[PDB]
Amino acid sequence: SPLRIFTAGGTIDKDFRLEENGLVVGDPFVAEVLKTARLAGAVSIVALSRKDSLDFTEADREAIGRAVGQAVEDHILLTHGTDTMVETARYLGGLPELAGKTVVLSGAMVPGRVGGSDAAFNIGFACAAALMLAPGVYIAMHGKVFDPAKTRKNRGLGRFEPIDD
Amino acid sequence: SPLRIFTAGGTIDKDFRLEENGLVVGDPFVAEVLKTARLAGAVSIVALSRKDSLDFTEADREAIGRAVGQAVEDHILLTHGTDTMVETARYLGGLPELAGKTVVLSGAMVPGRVGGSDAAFNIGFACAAALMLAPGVYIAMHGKVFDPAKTRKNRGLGRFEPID
Amino acid sequence: SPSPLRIFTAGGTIDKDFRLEENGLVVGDPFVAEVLKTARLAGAVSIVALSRKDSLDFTEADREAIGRAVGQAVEDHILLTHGTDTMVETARYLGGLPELAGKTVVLSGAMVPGRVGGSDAAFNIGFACAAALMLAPGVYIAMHGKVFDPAKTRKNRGLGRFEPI
Amino acid sequence: SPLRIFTAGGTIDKDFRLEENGLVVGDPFVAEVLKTARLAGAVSIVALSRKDSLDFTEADREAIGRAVGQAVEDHILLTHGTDTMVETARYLGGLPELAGKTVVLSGAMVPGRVGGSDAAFNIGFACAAALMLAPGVYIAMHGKVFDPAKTRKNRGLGRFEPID
Ligand SMILES: [Cl-]
Ligand SMILES: [Cl-]
Ligand SMILES: [Cl-]
Ligand SMILES: [Cl-]
Ligand SMILES: [Cl-]
Ligand SMILES: [Cl-]
Repeated sequence: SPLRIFTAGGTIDKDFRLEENGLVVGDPFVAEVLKTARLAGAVSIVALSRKDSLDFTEADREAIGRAVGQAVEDHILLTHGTDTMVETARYLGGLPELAGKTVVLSGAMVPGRVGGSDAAFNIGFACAAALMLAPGVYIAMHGKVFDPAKTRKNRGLGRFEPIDD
Repeated sequence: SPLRIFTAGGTIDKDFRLEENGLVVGDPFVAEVLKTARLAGAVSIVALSRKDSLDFTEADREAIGRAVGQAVEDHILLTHGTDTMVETARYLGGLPELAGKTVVLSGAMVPGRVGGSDAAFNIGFACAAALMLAPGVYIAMHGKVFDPAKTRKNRGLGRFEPID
Repeated sequence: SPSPLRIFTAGGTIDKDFRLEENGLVVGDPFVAEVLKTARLAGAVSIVALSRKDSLDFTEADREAIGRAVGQAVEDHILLTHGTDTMVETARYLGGLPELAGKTVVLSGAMVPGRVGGSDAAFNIGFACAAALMLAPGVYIAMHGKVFDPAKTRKNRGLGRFEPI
Repeated sequence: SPLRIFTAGGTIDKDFRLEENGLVVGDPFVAEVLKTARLAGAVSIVALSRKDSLDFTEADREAIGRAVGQAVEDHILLTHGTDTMVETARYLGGLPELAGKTVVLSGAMVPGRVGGSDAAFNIGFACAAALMLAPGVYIAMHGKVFDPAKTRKNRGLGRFEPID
C-alpha cells in the first residue's frame, strides 16, 4: 500500500498490567484496529517508542523525524499521545526530508483497550486523511484536520482547539 | 465543509432481538461510533430505510437517489449493506442531481454490535473520504477507495475487488 | 487440583456467532470457553461439546443423547449450556433419569449471544458454575441470578425470562 | 434469599479519566454487570468507599464492618480491591454482628471497563456463592472459594493462593 504507519505509544496504546494494578504503554492498538479492518495484505507497522507523555524525550522526537524521513512512502500515519502531539507535529513540519510527504498525527483521548474509546474511528479517519491530503503535517482528531501551527491541546476539555488569537 | 450522513440499514446496523432470538436491522450504528468520536462539528444522520439485502427493493434504491439529490451538502456518507452496495453506487453515479457532490458508500461485513467488527474503522475512513475526495460516487471499504463501475463484491471472500 | 465441575455444551443463543458468507448468526463455538479463558481459573475444568443446535433445530434424539452423556460423566457437578426456549423440557427430562441421582446438574445459557454487545452470558456462566459446585443433588436452571426448579418453571418468550408457573 | 451488595472500590471499578490521562476508581462496575443480567428488580447496591489498594485505610475497613453489620440481609457480597481483600475478610471474620451472615468478597484482577476482564464472571460466581454458602466470610475468585485465614494474594502472579 502507499501508506506507512508509525507508532510512538501514548494514551491510545495503554493496557492494564494486572501484576502492577495499573496501565502501561502496550502493544500498538492500531494493529488491533487494522486486524479487523479486512485489509488486502498483512498488517504492517513500525513501532518507534513506547513512552507516555511524562517520559517522552526530545531524543524520542528526533528519532521520529529520522524514521519518517527515511520511509519511501509519501503517505504517513503516526499514532502518538495527545499531550505533546502538537510539539511533535510542529517539529516534523520544519524537516526538509518531509517536504513531499503527507504526515498525519493521530491517537486517542481514551485507550483503545478501555470501553468507549475514540481510537478505532480516529485510526480510520487518520488513515484516509494520510492518503488524501496534500503534502504537509496535520493532526487528525475529532473528525477533522488541524494545522499544528494554529492548534493547542486543551487537557481539561480533552480536545484540540485553535491557539489564543 | 459539512458532512451529512444517510443510513440505509444493512449488516453494519444489525442488532439482536430477544423475541426473534435473532438479528434484525436495528438503529444506525454510525450514531454510536460518532457518539464516542468527540466530534468538533455537528453531523445530521438521516435514516432513509432499515432493510437488509434480502428485502431492500429497487423502490428503496430510487428513494436514496431522491434524498441524496435533495441534500444541500456536497459531502455525503451513505451506510449500506455490502451485498448490493455496488448496484446502489452505480445507480447514484448515473444521477445528474449528484453532480458536484462527493458521495461515499460504506458499511461493514460484521455488524457493529457483534465482537470483531470493521464498522468503527470503516466509518472513520469513509467520513474522511466523503470530506476529502473530489466529486463522484465511491465505495470506501478495506481502507481503500473503489470506483463502483470497476468493482464487485466477492460473497465468499467477504471482500470488494476490481473486476479482473 | 482439578475442578469437581464438568461443562457440557449443547449450543443455543449463548453460542451464536456471525458468519460473513451467510450475513447472519449461526450456532458457533461454545462461548463458555471464551468466558473461562479470561476468568483466571484455579482448577482444571473439561468443556465437552455434545451438540451445536439452536432451539428451532433441536430434536428429542438430541435430548436423549444429552441425558446419556450426563449420566456417563464421573463428575457429580455438571453445567450444561443450552438454548433457553427448550431448557425447561431438557431439565425436566434430565430430572427423570436414574443415572443422574447423585449429581448436581445446572442448565444455563443467555438471552443475548456472548458475542453480541450487552450479553448476560459471562454473569450467567459465573453464577451457574458456582451453582453447579454448591447446590444439593438435583437438576436446576440458573438464570436471572436465581435458581429455578424446572418442574415449577417456564420460559415467558415475550418477557425473555424464566418465571414460576 | 435477598442479597445485599456493597462496593468498596478497587481494581474492578477503575475507569479512564481522559482529563488526567489515567485511571481513577469510578462508578461501581457491579452496577454495569447487573444491568445486563436481566434481574427481576432494579439494580440496588451500597457504594461505601472508592479507594484503591494504595489509599485504603484501617478506618475505611472498620466503616465496611459497621455497614455490613447494619444490613438486615444474611447474604452479603462486597466488591473490593484484591491486594487488601484478605485483611478485610479476616477483620470481618472477627465481628460478632456478622455471625449468622454469609459474606463473600470478590473483585477483579483487571478493571471491568478494560477488555479481557474477569469481572463479570467473578460477580456471577460470587453472587451465587453469597446465596449458597453456609454463614462465614469467604473470598470468591478464580472460580473457587477461599478461606481467608489460609489465603494470601500473590501480586506477581495475580492470584489468591494457600499460605501453605
Ligand atoms: Cl500519553
Ligand atoms: Cl444487509
Ligand atoms: Cl436457541
Ligand atoms: Cl441471524
Ligand atoms: Cl485496588
Ligand atoms: Cl493510570
